Amino acid sequence: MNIFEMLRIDEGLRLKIYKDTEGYYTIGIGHLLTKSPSLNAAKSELDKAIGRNCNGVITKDEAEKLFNQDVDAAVRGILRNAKLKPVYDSLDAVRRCAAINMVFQMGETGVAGFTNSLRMLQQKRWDEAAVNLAKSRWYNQTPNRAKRVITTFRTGTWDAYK
Repeated sequence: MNIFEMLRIDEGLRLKIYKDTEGYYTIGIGHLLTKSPSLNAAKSELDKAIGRNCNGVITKDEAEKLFNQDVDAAVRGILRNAKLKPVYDSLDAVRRCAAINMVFQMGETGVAGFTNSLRMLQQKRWDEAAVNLAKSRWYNQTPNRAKRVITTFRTGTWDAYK
């Protein structure tokens, strides 16, 4: 188990443009293309990302390459963020995967309201952090996935994915 397998489970793999849980055009392993309602805008973003004229369809190799870039971008964003980096560095490797998972799904902006949860995680108050993480739009809108990520923070194991 590693961050790539974890997010592959949570995001799936689709080779044609689809809509994510929020209704936004996406492709591959959860690669968000645009929040615009325009499919043409999504197709342009896809072509820019892949470097060829795709008309909404990619290969599995292309999906896996985008995914690697997206995971790396989430990590580097955490490491450049003065609020996220100290909490991330305080965590063990399994819990760091849960942190990347959240940033992948909601971005630095979406995690901005998790300040109290982050403090509890840095304090290693795992059950309290787990309860607090569930008091969120995130948990209410994607409960099965949030439950897996929260269990990973609570236990420091891969039990929710195994």
